[PDB]
Amino acid sequence: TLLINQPQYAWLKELGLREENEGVYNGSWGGRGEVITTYCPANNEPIARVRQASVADYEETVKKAREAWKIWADIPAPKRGEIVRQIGDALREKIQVLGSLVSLEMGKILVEGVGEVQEYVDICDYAVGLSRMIGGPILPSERSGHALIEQWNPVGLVGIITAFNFPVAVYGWNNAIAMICGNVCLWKGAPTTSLISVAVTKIIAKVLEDNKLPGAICSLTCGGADIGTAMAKDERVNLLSFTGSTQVGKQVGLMVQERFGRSLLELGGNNAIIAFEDADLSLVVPSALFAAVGTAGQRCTTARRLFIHESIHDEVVNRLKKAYAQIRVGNPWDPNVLYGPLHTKQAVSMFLGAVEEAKKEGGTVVYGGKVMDRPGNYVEPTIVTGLGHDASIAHTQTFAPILYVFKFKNEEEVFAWNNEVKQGLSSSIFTKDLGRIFRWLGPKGSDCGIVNVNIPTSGAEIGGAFGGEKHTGGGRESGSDAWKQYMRRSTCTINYSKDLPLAQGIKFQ
Amino acid sequence: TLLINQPQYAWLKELGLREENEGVYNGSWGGRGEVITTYCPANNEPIARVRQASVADYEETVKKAREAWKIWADIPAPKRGEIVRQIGDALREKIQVLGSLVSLEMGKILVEGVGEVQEYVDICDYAVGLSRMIGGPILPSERSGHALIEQWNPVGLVGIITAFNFPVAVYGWNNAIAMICGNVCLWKGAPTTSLISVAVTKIIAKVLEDNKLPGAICSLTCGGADIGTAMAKDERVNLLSFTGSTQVGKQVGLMVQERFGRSLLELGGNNAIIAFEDADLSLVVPSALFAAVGTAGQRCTTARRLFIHESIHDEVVNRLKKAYAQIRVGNPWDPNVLYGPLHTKQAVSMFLGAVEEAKKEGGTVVYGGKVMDRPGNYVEPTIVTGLGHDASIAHTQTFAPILYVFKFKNEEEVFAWNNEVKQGLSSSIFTKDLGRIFRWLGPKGSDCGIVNVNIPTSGAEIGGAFGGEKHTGGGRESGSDAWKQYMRRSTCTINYSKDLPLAQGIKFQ
Amino acid sequence: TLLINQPQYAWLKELGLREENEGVYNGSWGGRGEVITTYCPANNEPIARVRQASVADYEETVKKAREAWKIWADIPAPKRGEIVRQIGDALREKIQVLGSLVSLEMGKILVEGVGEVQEYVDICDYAVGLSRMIGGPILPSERSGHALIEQWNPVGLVGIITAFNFPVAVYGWNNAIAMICGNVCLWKGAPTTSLISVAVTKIIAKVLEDNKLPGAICSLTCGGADIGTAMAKDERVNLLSFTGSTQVGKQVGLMVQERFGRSLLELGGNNAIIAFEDADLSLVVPSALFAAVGTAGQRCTTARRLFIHESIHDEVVNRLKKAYAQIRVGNPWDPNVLYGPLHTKQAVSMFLGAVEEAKKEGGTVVYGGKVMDRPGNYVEPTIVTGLGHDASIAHTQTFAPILYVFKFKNEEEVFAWNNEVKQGLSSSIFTKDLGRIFRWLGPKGSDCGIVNVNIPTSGAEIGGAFGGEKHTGGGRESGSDAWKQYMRRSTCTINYSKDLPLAQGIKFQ
Amino acid sequence: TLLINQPQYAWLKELGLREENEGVYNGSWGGRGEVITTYCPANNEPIARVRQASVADYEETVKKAREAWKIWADIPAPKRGEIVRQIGDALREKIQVLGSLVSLEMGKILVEGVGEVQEYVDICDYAVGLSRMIGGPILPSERSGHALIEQWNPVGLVGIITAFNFPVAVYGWNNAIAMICGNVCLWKGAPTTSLISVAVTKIIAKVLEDNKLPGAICSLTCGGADIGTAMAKDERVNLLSFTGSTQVGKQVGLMVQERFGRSLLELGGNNAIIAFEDADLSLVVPSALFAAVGTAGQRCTTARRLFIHESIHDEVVNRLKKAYAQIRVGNPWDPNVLYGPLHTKQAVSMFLGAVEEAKKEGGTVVYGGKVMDRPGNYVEPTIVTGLGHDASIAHTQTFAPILYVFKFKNEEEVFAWNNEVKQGLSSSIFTKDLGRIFRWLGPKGSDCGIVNVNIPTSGAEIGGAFGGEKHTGGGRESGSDAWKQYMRRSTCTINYSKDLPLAQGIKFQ
Ligand SMILES: [Cl-]
Ligand SMILES: [Cl-]
Ligand SMILES: [Cl-]
Ligand SMILES: [Cl-]
Repeated sequence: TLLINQPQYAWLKELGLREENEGVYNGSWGGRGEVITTYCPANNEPIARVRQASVADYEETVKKAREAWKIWADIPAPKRGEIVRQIGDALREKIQVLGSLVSLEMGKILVEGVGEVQEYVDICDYAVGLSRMIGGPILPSERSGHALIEQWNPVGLVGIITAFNFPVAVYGWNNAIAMICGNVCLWKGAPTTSLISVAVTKIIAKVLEDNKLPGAICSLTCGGADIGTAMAKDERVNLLSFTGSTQVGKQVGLMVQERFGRSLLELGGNNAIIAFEDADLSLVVPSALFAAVGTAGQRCTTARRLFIHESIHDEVVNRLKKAYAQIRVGNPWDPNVLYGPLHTKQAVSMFLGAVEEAKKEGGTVVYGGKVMDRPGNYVEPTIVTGLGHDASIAHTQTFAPILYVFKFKNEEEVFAWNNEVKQGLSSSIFTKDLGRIFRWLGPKGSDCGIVNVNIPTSGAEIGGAFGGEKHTGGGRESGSDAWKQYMRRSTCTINYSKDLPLAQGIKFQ
Repeated sequence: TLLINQPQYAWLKELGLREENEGVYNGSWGGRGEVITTYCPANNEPIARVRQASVADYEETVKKAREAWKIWADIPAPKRGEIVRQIGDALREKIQVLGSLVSLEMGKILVEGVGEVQEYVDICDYAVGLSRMIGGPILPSERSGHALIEQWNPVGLVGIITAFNFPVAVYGWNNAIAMICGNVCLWKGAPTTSLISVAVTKIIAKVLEDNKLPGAICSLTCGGADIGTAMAKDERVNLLSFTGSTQVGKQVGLMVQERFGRSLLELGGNNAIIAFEDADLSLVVPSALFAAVGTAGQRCTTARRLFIHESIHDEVVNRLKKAYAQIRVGNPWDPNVLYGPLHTKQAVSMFLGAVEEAKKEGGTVVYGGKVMDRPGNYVEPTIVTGLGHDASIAHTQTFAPILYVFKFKNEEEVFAWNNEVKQGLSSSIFTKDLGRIFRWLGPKGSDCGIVNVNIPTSGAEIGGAFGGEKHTGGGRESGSDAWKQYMRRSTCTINYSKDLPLAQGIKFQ
Repeated sequence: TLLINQPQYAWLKELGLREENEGVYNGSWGGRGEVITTYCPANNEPIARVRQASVADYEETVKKAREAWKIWADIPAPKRGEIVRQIGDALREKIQVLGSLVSLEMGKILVEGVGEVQEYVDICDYAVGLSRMIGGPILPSERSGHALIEQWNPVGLVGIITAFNFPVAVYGWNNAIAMICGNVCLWKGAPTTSLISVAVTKIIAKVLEDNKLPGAICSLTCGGADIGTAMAKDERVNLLSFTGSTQVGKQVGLMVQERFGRSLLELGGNNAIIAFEDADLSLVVPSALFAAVGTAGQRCTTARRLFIHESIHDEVVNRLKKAYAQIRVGNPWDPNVLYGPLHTKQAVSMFLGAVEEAKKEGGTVVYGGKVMDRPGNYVEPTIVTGLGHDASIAHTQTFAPILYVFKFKNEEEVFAWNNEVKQGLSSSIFTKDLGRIFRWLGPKGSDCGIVNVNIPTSGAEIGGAFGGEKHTGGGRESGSDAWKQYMRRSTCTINYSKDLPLAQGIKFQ
Repeated sequence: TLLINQPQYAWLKELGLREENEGVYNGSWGGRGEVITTYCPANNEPIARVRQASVADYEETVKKAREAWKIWADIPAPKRGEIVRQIGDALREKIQVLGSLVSLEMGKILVEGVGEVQEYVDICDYAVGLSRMIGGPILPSERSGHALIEQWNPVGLVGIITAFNFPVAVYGWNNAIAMICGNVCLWKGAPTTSLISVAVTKIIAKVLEDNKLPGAICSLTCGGADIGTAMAKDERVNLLSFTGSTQVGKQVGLMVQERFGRSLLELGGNNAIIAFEDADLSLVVPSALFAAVGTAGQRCTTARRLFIHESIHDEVVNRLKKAYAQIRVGNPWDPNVLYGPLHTKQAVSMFLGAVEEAKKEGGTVVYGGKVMDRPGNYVEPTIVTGLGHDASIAHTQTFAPILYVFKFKNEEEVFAWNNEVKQGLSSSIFTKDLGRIFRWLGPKGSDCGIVNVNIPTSGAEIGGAFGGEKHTGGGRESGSDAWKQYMRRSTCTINYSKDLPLAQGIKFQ
């Protein structure tokens, strides 16, 4: 009855998964909390069970994590980098079966499941070199006989709360950077990707244990809102990296600020692609299709708003319709499929609610709009035209493959329309105009954290910092100097001279 | 009756100050809120009056600032730097009278009032060069035919709330950096230093007007908590830099987080000096005195906790008492005075309460402890021995010259005691031991933002970032890459190739 | 008979110039070498006289500068920056008269003479902030208990040899950076700009004297090749910055390399403008004209080669001919003048020789080509068509306003033709094509140190490093991390632990 | 007769070595030059043969490397990093056999031979992250509508000449950095380590072939002075990295300068350890011993001058003598052996010549001084006292384990004595004094490129730049921004606005 008990899914055992799995790791495996069963969204069947963290589990894990930090922080950063290099290799060894698990439990297609693991592998190899580079400048003091140095030190315990839609890579970004920076980590993944969290944690735990290091360096406490709220309120959690909905991130941001902790927020996106009249349409059409329907439209960076200049709107919409019709639907592990199921049955219903609401606001469904007549959580990728850019349904993030299409005329208004929504994650223009490109990158251009040209709103690489502005929450992950959010800066002045301050007419001995 | 009407203080008119001054600037001068009279803390005489901002004044100023930003953001950064260079020159022109006004209205001694203006001048000169340097890296994309650029753009309107104790330098740090970064500024200074705020704004306004720039680039709205709260809640204020008490700053941080704004918080300090057995006592004793009694103990970085190794505790305390007896107290503008009044009568009351509480918690006043019987807000610089390091009064920041002295035996405990309070601004050890110094700078060392060796807790220059950790709020001002808090990062990918994404079995047109 | 003795030129006295001037400064003024008279290239009249450095004067000066270095290197970098800041202010105060002297003695037009002084003013303002930033990273050692620091220290004495065409700015670039980096400077300018060198040195001297610093920090030894060769061979000259011809610079590089010294070489350019078919012609023609005839074609960055796509070649040449006819020629101090004389009569002879050789190799003079019939060194700006891109006369740098125009068809060949010359300083393409622009900036694009797009070859500002590749010598001046050429890097490891290396079975004590 | 034919050395075959080996690789293997036989310095026995490069071999290989560059430079740097990551793994798999070959052919002890391979492995893992970081800033232009970006591009062909004493790591440092920077490499190793150069090249060649890349990206032309001179004179060799004697490097540097090429010179060292009176003698003695006799005193960073304060001179020499007597001598591959043979028979004669000359100059041999009566090139590690610090024998770099010991009294003279030699590679002081340490790191301290405190002159790590000053040639390898030497900087201004230059009263159309 459980997928893991059927011979067809015996590969799950290669990740150390059993029918019932421990969802707490702190050097020891356990879990006295509520038992949840996660389901395969492609067939609505249960996969296996995870025993989540009780309050006592969480309490003991923080204490073990903070004790482990005393050991971990004393390990020189390049040697911490060597640990992270071995994690990358351990992910490389399991990339296919781990990616299959992402496809099975979360529901994205196999290439994206493996691709998500590869992103973690890449950030590991990146972090290895970074582990020899993090630090600050030695600066020229204005004072004779004084040295002035900017030091960076770990903040301590980094709590990491992640979402269902990227159940490996977001944690991996946070883990690899926090680790080389000398922090310990506590992970609370999405409950519906609990098997993924356990499996990832098993791979990391082995590297840590094989190197005679305390496992609490990369702790796991599977749970839901209760555990995440505990982390948000916990003074022992020095940095809380949160990836999830804007609604919850706001509450997490407030709870962390209330205690003068640190938060790193990666919240919703409502991402726009803008196509100008001079754009290469043979580039626009595939870029739009893949940015809209990739991962069944459940990416933070999924394209939700497509603005097309009036002169090319009908052509681009028509070319998208003909292209949508060829999107191959099926099981996410079959390599022929580009499009899998939504993550939950609730999401299917929410998809239908949004299509209906779009119709109520005057939009026309020119393609899709319906649930597919097959098992699982499959819906048609959908294109809605005729809404005004200020339509209410278009200002909501719905994790469904619905692309709202708008007309525009001039550059200034459509830049403003890109910027008018509350999120500020990703954005793209398609144009050949040199001045427009640099204006888009400038202070009167895109207000988002990811600002792309002739490439869609999706697919960012690790070399750059990843994150958004406005209600997207402002945190950054992965590249550039994002590592500084995982460390505390100190400005340090060393007086090494024999000089004595001026007496100022006080007679000292 | 007003000091500015007496011929003795005619130098005040050199700052353009009159009997009643407008406390709103946005290109025009005004102020329809309550008229405030500010008093000289050395003799309680009224200096002059300021008409503060009403709600409508605030509203118009924000709109005018944001209109001005549209112009200011288009001016190339080095040219904005040129503007900041002229601000520095205009301050140099008035440095003596302006520093005299700081001594008169705030009450710190003349050399510090002048020095605070110099600090603003210096950050201006620093910002000139920085205006040709701000930016991010061009990074090697992993994709052929793609450029990968990290861009920085202004956040927009920078609200700056400052405190009484540095009524020039804190604003200046924020202003010079925010300006070269392309932001407009709105200043709400402390009500009791309103004349300083007006006099500084008159200097800047002239520079802006002479350069045919809208004055709202450096707007002023004098007011109290009501205006400060309006700024924290105002979505048009993209960054709120708040310098003040931890209690108010916590609410400021929460209100800004509530609306997904940005805050830069510079809050309380509870700064410790630690003297080890190998310390050069001829360095310890004067460093401790000046760090404790400087600015009448009213710096954020004032030394409030003195840990002395048991072997040298009595000697250092005795030598400290004998040096305290030689502190020259008087009017802060008089040439040989080292110690002036507290800023307000409420501060005198807070001083008396803290001294009372210290006795109730088991402390002994071995020097000072009393209000001085003279005109003005003068209190004796005070030394308290015998409290436990965890006494509650020692864990509170009181903006009064009270130095709590402790014994210690070993390095590990005293580092933990440095770190055990909620504040985390500045810290200092005095020792000759090389290993101890670098442990102090390391992950098990001081948890503060300023970590000093053989120099007191007020050693900081503009080249380094200024700010603290934990309840000090986490913001940084002035040097290093502190400028990044005033800008928004974007990770920009430009596909410049003619390449078309992979079909993935869809036949495009 | 000397211009400085005529009442119309009495403004020369505002620079401290007299009928006979000392050309050696090392704290005191002197000069026992040959007396040189410099002449005005607009009318060949003598201006004033300068007593150049004898060899003994050179010996005395190097010794005084090196003693002064002991003082200067102990001054904190930001305080050195403060000195450089006052130098900027001192130049700002004399900008008009000094700019007029540049126009008078060197012969460039007044607006460019004034602008050249402004460049020195600007690098001063830039260096002030840089003086608080120079340094290296603190790196995380792989060894426990070890610190790893990259330090930068002055090299000592920076010899600066400059050329006639930028007799202020090149020295100023080298001076301001070397100074904040803790070096002393010894300047040997071009003999034909000796008055300018004295005037600049008099301005710097007063600042050093007013700040009680040894004047030898900015030493001057006016002389010709003999003094320059001693500097190249002098082991006491730790860094030799040389700006001049490739022929001399090659010998300078070899002499400095022979003694394992450091050289900074800024040699010839043979700079190309390339206009593609899609270029904005209303942008091309003015940019080309001004880049070719600016400073009478005597800039290191002067456009000497103009490649035009076949489809627009004839049109652009015709529009360039029609625009050249409007070039206003006259005395460089006269208002409204765009074009002055060549610097020397030898340059007149070199111009005519190049024009004749161009015809002898098959070129057609389509505009200009002749000496002007008027006093001074006036030649007509010249455009030559019909030569092959590899014509020998076109591959020589002749500091004369002769523009060689070529046809091209394809991007690859014309990129190759940009790169085929021995020099490698500046280069420019005019185009709208996004892919072409980034290829131009890429590894298969321009091989030059300055690579510009839709702006001519003289588009340089101080924020970036300035210099070229190949036979241009490879040095960089002014911006970016160019300061590192004036400093020596050290990689410093501090073991602060009590740890003792492994005995390796040796019985120690 | 050949060691490779004896069964004990059958492990050599795991590196692809046979009795006679090809020493030219450019995608194909060959060698038409003279066949060289390399000998084991531990027993003077021949190991195997390598066919070196003829002139035609060199010509063909350069042409093939320059063709391969066209492909390699078009590969995005992070993908180039992926190749270098695989080189690191391929080295890891063969680390034992390769390290053993270093011991066999070069003669250092096994743990150091293995350690040299690890340094290559580590720079690879480092470069993987660095390959996502190399680049320059985008800078704020002073011109509206202009972008200012600093680009870095490969120089092209990086010629790499290495020496016998570090036959793997130096090439590896240059190779890994040059590769991620987009250059191709041509390697000419030391003739007497030809088998090592072949073995390393076979490992890289397989990685390149398995990745379907042209093998000439990492070309090899084994040879002696003739090939090296050809590389120094070859304009197709864009950068020549030369590691070797000062005598040869000076000539190489001049040849490269003659053609306006780029050189990176890593030449002789004459490195000093200075022990002050307050030094931890239990730290001084082992550190000195290992730095003098490690690698039989054949490191570039070997300690050759030991300055000891007169108060502890006699004690330190005695403890060093008693410790030298316990050095375990034997075959370098034998476990627990700390001291092996000199590299050649010529080195034995040089050692003897140096000892006699040291005695001739008044030095007293207090330990060693004689050849060991055993097979191989074994000489006793030697300590010489009684010389003046400026003794001629002490100012020569002799690649022999001779430690010259001097007395001193004061810090200033001994810092001056450190700096008085022509080399400037490594240096160490041993002291506890805080002020002295920072004076040592400062402008009046060590003039060397490596400046150490409480550790010997050896043991550089990957994170920092490695190299020296003065006659050491000035090049840097490995860490920090040393990668910039393998690339060319361009300062790029893009005008993206529709603005037209100022007419300046010319009537364009
Ligand atoms: Cl005392
Ligand atoms: Cl299509
Ligand atoms: Cl010993
Ligand atoms: Cl025209």
